[PDB]
Amino acid sequence: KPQKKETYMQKRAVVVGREERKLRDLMQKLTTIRKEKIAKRKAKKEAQREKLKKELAEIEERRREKQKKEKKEFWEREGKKRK
RNA sequence: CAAUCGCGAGGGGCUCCAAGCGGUCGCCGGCGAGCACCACCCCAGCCCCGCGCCGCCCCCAGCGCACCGCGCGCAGGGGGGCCGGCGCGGCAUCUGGGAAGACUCCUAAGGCGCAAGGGAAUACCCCGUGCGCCGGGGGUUGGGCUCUGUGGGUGCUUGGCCGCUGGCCAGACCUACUUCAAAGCCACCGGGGGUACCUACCGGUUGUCUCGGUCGGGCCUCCUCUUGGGGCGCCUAGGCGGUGUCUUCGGGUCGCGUGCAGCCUCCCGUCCUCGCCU
RNA sequence: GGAGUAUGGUCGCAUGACGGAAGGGCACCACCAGGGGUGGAGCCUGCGCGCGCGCUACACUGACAGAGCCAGCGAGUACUCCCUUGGCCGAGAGGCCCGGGUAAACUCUGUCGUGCUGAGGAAUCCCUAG
RNA sequence: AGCGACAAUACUUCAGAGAAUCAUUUCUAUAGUAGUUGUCCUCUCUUGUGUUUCCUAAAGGAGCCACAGAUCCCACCCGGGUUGAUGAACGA
Repeated sequence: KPQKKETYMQKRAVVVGREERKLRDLMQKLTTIRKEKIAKRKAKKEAQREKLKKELAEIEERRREKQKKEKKEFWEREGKKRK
């Protein structure tokens, strides 16, 4: 729950001035630009990953057609030459 | 309360009425409290007294208005009546407030504080967890929690020990004596499966050499694990804490300009939302 | 080459039946006790002017006015009833501002006093503890 | 409709090579390869295992009476204390 009563440890603290205030503000603004930065970079690595697995799926379809044509022509060959 | 007595607003011609209000004698009336209406101090107020300002009224004291007049609009000198208010200073008392004595008052048998938790009339307030502080009650030359030890008890009471019909609790003696091995049965390994070697059992074979067989076992194999399960993590919608901008308004501020208009760096709060923390 | 499994064309074929008695059991399509409808008026969906069914209206249980006091289901960046006389900002299209059309109940306490301000024929139908 | 063919057209399915190591309480068939020893002294990291304990975090007490001991706490008193007790992050 949110606390509506300012406790003593909140009524006790040190109000901090301009130098450390601006060190806090600069440090926050850097951290937000880092978070949006890595959100972009991993969005684009995810997209390129999806293209990679897509075309790997198509090339394994063609590998399956090599399997079926090769085994079918085989059992033509020995399938005829056993009789 | 009971007997009694007085005055007299207010109204009407020394008299009349009355709202009211008091006194005296009895109270085999009842209630309440007794230093203290005091001590110490502070803040005011009533009154009386001091000294100086104003507020007002004075008298002399000059221009314009009527050169057929007073007085008037006003500039203000110096003193006066020193009249009252106000200001300041005491003021033996009286009045009120606060403080106040530790017998007193100290809100009650309970209260207070700090820190957390929950709810709001969201400035205030309210309710009952952890730490403390006092109090009431009770209270025999100390008390209390906790832990540990020993003895008895938690089933009806007949001795300690031995080579026990006897002996010993200080022990003693130590090694004999012998005619005749044995009756059988039974005897817990998880399931399926393999069988070369060992073993078991069955049937043998020659002369103690081998062979064949069998719901046993040794040995081997694959199940007797991988769960309608639990724990600990990861991930994450989100919440909270710390915290930072953005909008909006109100203040505050360094400074510039013309110190108008404004510009203008910085600070605080509100509104508003978004954000970030190994 | 085999095996299937499909797909689409081509061809041939023509021991019974019916009752009666008496005895059991059950029923708001029965008796019994009651309660509720619908059917009088109006609006109406439906079904075939008619039959209904839902809803509205009609008083003692009134009307007015205060005070008090109670629910449970309900959460998709979702939800607004109209259509406008005007005016703003509008070169133009729109957005604006101003006018027109968490309960009922219940409790308790006080003011008026039946005052077109009248509860529905025959019938047939339903209903037995939250 | 229903069977039979009677051919076509699709789909699906019907092999597995090479090399090495492992294993027979020596030797998996290979001589093309560590590894025939009861070493001495320390330190560090690390897998398990027993017991005891605490937490996650509760639960249940083989229970009674007597006597005794101990740590701790409170009370009293003593000692040092506003000529400074206690708390409390150091520049010479």
